[PDB]
Formats: sequence, structure tokens, C-alpha cells
Amino acid sequence: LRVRSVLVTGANRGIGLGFVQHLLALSNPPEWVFATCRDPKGQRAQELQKLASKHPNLVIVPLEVTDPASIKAAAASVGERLKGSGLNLLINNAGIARANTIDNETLKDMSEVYTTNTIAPLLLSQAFLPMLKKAAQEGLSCSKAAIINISSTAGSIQDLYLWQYGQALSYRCSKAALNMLTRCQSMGYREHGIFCVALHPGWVKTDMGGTLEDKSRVTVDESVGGMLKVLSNLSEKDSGAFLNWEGKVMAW
Amino acid sequence: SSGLVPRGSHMGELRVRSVLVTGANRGIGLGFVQHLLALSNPPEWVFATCRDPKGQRAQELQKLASKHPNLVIVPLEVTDPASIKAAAASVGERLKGSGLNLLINNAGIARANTIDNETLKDMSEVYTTNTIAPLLLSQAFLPMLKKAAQENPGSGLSCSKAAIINISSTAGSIQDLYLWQYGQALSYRCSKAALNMLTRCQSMGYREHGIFCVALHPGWVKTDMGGTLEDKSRVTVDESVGGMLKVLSNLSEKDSGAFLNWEGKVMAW
Ligand SMILES: NC(=O)C1=CN([C@@H]2O[C@H](COP(=O)(O)OP(=O)(O)OC[C@H]3O[C@@H](n4cnc5c(N)ncnc54)[C@H](OP(=O)(O)O)[C@@H]3O)[C@@H](O)[C@H]2O)C=CC1
Ligand SMILES: NC(=O)C1=CN([C@@H]2O[C@H](COP(=O)(O)OP(=O)(O)OC[C@H]3O[C@@H](n4cnc5c(N)ncnc54)[C@H](OP(=O)(O)O)[C@@H]3O)[C@@H](O)[C@H]2O)C=CC1
Repeated sequence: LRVRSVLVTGANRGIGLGFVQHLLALSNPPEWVFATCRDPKGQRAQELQKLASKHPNLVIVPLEVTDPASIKAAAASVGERLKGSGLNLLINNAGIARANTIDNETLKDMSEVYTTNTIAPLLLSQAFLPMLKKAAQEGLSCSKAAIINISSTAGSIQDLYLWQYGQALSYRCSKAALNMLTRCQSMGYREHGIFCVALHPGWVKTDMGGTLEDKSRVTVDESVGGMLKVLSNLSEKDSGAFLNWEGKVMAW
Repeated sequence: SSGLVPRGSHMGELRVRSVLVTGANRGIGLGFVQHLLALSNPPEWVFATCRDPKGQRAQELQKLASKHPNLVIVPLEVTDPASIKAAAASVGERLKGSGLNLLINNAGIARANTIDNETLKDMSEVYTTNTIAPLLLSQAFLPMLKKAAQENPGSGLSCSKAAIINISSTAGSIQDLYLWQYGQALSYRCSKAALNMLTRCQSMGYREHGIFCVALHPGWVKTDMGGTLEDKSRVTVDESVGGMLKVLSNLSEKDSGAFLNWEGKVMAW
């Protein structure tokens, strides 16, 4: 696993911050790690800010993933830093979940969860397509040109992971639709030499994973150490797949 | 043959006192209405929802209605919670305390954009029509579905007792990705995979209530959505809906939350 440039959304806390830390700590670290976040001037951005003060490597980019203009500015801004060099790796990680029961689910929540979890990875892939294409041109591997969508087995229609812990229909629907988007990107972008894959990170001890004790749970470090290992072993025939942080096949 | 799938070919008993079909003025939805009316034991009420009920769109439905006193035409814009609300309240009043046995979420849209020109607006609109509206309609009809379940008490589940039918698509199958070469239509595919998800969740959360749920693929149907293309694989509305109704007539509680086609075959998610 050797990537010269990577962009991670939702990079200030939880799994996305884990990705940043691990990526900077790779045997051969990237030339550019772009870590996006909503409020680079907020307390929740500080851990990232300090990381950037120690690593000239790390570029904090402001990004509201549901706002097409914010997405546009973030893409101009990273494109100017890459000075026409490619983007090897896009990790769509930013996401939300809302704790609504099937009976309480609303149009608002169904819609907002979908636009953050599903539409935004599409928009961001479209906006960075030019840079991913460049990188492919400089089979299909994550070291070359890849889109990584962080999904969930909560969005597995077969498995319905963790049903007895939460219904979160807006979230499950959005994650199934993200597994479909991943398949579509895989087929649509294959001709550009761009790999796509969906990953389940596990039930991670983050703000989203919640407070519950369970020994199937994993730490941020175990989850992202896993996912990065998985990426480093992926080849063409896995493009469009849905794999977990241990590299296992998850049912759709 | 050489395949045989009796789940789809055998004419089981479908005994539904009341049904509501969304998107009932043309295409598959109109087929559902005509076939439901033509059942050996016809429903006491067939609610057919449409838009612009006295406009050109709804002409053939209005014709049908003049000839069938059991056909009730209901105005409904599925993307508008207020219109959903008013439709449920109206149907509830016509039912006079009786349950709704069968809710068919059929209304839907597809758009022709490719991956490069997919938009926020198109993704969001197709989702609200194809995925959120079946959810909201299910919530609004839940009291009446539950009343139908209570009318036929017990462990069993069937489409004659209390059922939600979501008309989905193997274009929404992540594994099969049907008709990819014909059209990418990401907004449509993502919404149908999410509808398969919704159906699954509904089967789980509504089972305790006695309500059956299932997603059906109607085939590639000769309608305005399916298009004009001459193809051996294509079915007519009569074939697709005659098939789907045989499928429903055969389902039991072991099948709740399945994804099936009009032939009764099990479809991959
Ligand atoms: N933790 C778990 O157990 C599991 C998580 N996942 C998936 O992992 C991914 C990361 O999850 P996790 O780290 O746990 O989640 P957290 O809630 O801990 O982190 C959410 C991250 O996403 C960002 N985000 C949310 N909405 C937006 C937005 N509109 N624009 C820009 N950023 C946004 C948040 O920013 P801010 O700090 O500004 O709020 C934050 O950086 C998510 O996609 C999640 O669905 C999947 C399975 C399990
Ligand atoms: N035909 C095919 O090959 C396939 C179809 N399907 C599914 O079958 C279902 C019916 O498809 P089909 O008959 O072919 O489609 P049509 O385009 O022929 O008919 C669409 C129907 O849905 C109604 N509708 C659309 N949007 C709304 C809305 N916002 N509010 C209320 N009604 C709305 C339309 O009403 P109006 O007349 O007012 O526009 C019309 O009654 C769809 O869910 C479709 O996805 C799945 C696989 C294949």
C-alpha cells in the first residue's frame, strides 16, 4: 500500500481521524493527505489541527459534503495543491445515523440521511473524477486510483446487522443504496482505470457506534489498520464488492 | 419448460376484502386495478390512487369506475405528506372501521441520466418518490393494516390477511444490476435497493402485528417506464400482473421480507 495522495471526508473524529493518523504513519507515507471537515475552526477540529502542525504532509480542507458549492471549492482547492498531479485515493467516510424507529421515520430524516450517506459520495466522486482519472493514467488497485465508500452491514439487506439494537431505517436504507452506488461506480468508472469498493469497518467504538459493551466491537485502530490492510490486497475482480475490515465478503 | 415455479404458476386463493394500489391510472398500477376487479371473489373495495383524477391522465380509470361500484378513486401525490395524510383519512372513512388487507406501493419514477450527469435534485427526487413515499404510505395505512390483521387473528401471515407489497426492480439488485447496458439510472437503482431494504425492515418490525411484507420485481414490462424496445424478455402488463397476483396468492409467513419476481422466483438482493 503506497499512495502518493489520499482524501478522507469526516476526518476530524472517529474512523475518519483514524484513517488520517494511520495514513501519515505508513511505511511510505503519502505526499499529500487531505483531511476534510465541516468546521476547521471548531473544537472538534483541534486534534486534526495539531496533527497538521506536525505534518506538512496533512492539508485540512473545509467541506460540507451535502453542499454542491462546498464540494466544488474543496475540489478546486485540492486540485491547486496537487498542481495537476492525481488523487490516488478518495475515502468517503463522513456519515450520519438517526435513532428513529420505523414508526417515527420522517421525510426529513430519510432525506437528510440519504443525501449525506449516499448522494454526497456520488457528488464527491464526480467532483474528484478528473483527479482520480489523472492518477490512473500516471488493472485496478487502491495504490493506483480508487474510491473507498465506508458502508455498514447495517445496510446489508440479507443480514440486517444489529437490528435488535436499532432500527435506523433512514441509515440502513442509505447504506444499502451506498452499496448499490459502489457497484454502479465500479461499472461506470472501470473504463477510467478506477477501482471502487465498499467497506464495513465493524462496530467501532466511536460516537456513532455508541456506548454499548460487546466483545465483537473493535477500536478505531483495529478497524482502520484492517481496512488499510484490505485495500493493499485488492485487485480488479473485487471492484464493486462489499468487504469488512478483516477482508471478508459481506452479503448485500 | 424445463423450469417450473409453482409459487408463480399455481392459482392460489387470494381473498382480499380491501386493497389500495398507488399509481393506478396507467402502466402496472392500472393492471393491478383491472386484475383485482376481475378476481373470482372481488374485493369489496379497490382503492385506486391517482393524480389529477378528473384530468386526461385518469380517463381510463374513471371509465372503469363508472362500471365497478367497488372501485374507489383516491387523489394522491405520493411525495406530499399532507396528500398522504388526506388519502389515508379518506380511505379510513370509506372503510367504516374495517381493515385494509392489501397495500400495493406501485407508484414510481425513473430518470435517464448517466453517472456523470446524475444530480442532487434527481437523486433526491427519485428517492423520495420510490423509497420514502412507500415508507410514509405504510406508516399512514398501518392502523388499517393492523385492523385487518386483528380481524384474522393468529400466527399466520398472508396477502389475504394484511400485507404490504412493494413493487421494486432487479435493476435495484446489487448483485444482478439488471439492464445496466440499457441504462445506468443510478438514482432509480439506488432507490430500488433502498426499497428492498425498507421491505426487509418492514417485514421484521411489522411481523408482531400480523402484517406480511414482500418486494416484487414485475419483470421488464411494456409500459411508458419500461419503454418501446422489442425484446423476448418483455412481458405485457397482463402477464406481469397476472403473474404477481398468483405469486401473492401463494405466499405464507415464511416468505415475509423476500424479494420475488412475477414468476415466483427468488431474486438476489
Ligand atoms: N462506528 C461504527 O460502529 C460504524 C460506522 N460506520 C460508518 O463509518 C463512517 C464513519 O463513522 P464514525 O466515525 O463512527 O461516525 P462519527 O459520527 O463518529 O463521525 C461522523 C464524521 O462524519 C462527519 N460528517 C457528518 N455529516 C457531515 C457533513 N454533512 N459534511 C461533512 N462531514 C460530515 C462528522 O463531522 P462533524 O465532526 O463535523 O460532525 C464526523 O467527522 C460513517 O459512514 C459510518 O456510517 C459503519 C459501521 C459501523
Ligand atoms: N415497467 C417496467 O419494466 C418496470 C417497472 N417497475 C416498477 O413498477 C412500478 C410501476 O411502473 P410502470 O407502470 O412501468 O411505470 P409508469 O411510468 O408507466 O407509471 C408510473 C405510475 O406512477 C405514478 N406516479 C409517479 N410519480 C408519482 C407521484 N409523485 N405521485 C403519485 N403518483 C406518481 C404515475 O402517475 P402519473 O400518471 O400521474 O404520472 C403512474 O400512475 C414502478 O415502481 C416501477 O419502478 C420495476 C421494474 C420494471
